[PDB]
Amino acid sequence: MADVSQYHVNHLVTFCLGEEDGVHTVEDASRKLAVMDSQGRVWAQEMLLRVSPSQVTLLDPVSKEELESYPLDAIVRCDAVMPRGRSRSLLLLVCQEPERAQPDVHFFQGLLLGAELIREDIQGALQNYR
Amino acid sequence: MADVSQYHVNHLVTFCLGEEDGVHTVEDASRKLAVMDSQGRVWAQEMLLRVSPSQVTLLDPVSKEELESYPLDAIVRCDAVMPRGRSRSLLLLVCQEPERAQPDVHFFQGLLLGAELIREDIQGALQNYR
Ligand SMILES: [Ca+2]
Ligand SMILES: [Ca+2]
Repeated sequence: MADVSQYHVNHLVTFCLGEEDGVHTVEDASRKLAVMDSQGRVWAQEMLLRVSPSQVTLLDPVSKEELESYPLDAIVRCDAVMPRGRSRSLLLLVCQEPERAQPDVHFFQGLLLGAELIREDIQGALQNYR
Repeated sequence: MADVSQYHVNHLVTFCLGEEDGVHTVEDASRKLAVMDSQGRVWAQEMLLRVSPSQVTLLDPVSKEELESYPLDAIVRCDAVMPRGRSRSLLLLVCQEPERAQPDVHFFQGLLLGAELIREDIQGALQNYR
C-alpha cells in the first residue's frame, strides 16, 4: 500500500486493437508482440511509470516531464505475463482513450521490481477508484 | 503570421492507420470517416487547438488543461478537406507518435475560422521547424 508509487520500466510497444485483428486474449497479444519484435518494431525505451489514485502517468526518467497519462477510468485491463521464451515478466495495460476509436495495448518490461508488483498496484488503484 | 495562435474546433475521431487497411489517401480517410459516422462512432467534442512553434496542443476549452500535444516532429501530414455531402471543411492531421507502432489520423471540424486557416498555420509552423 502507497497512494503514489513509481517504477522504472522499459516501454516496449503500443498498438491499436481492432475487432477483426484476431487478438482477443493476453496470450494473443503476447504472440503479436513477439511477431512485432521479429519484424524489428520493438525497441525498449526507459520510462518512469507512476501510479496515483486518479491515474497512471509515464515520465522521462531524467527530465521528469510527463510523457503520457491515463486516468483510471481509461484503463480497461492490466495484467502481467511471461511469454514463451523469456525469463521476464511483461506488464500489459489495455486503455480506451475517450478520443480514440479503438482501445490500445501497451507492453512494458519491468526491471528490478518486475511487472507483477506494478500490476497489483494498478489493480488496487483500479478497485479503489471503481 | 503569429508564433502562438489558438482555434476552437470540434474533434470528430482519431483512428490508427495500418498498411493493410486500404486507407492511403486523404479521400480514403474522409470516406472511412463517413463510414464511422454512419456506425455511430463519431461524436463532436469541443476543444482548443493551439499551434506554437514547437508543437500542436489540444486543450479543454474551459479548464485550459492540456489534453494532448504533438511536437512538430510527430506530424507527418496536415490537410483540410470538404468531403462529399458537407458544406464544411475538416482539418486532417496524421501524426506518428514515437511510442506507437502505427501513425494515427485525427479529424477536426473547424468552427468560425474553418480548417483552411488552421492548416496554413500548422503547415507554416512545420516548414519553419523542418
Ligand atoms: Ca497504490
Ligand atoms: Ca503560426
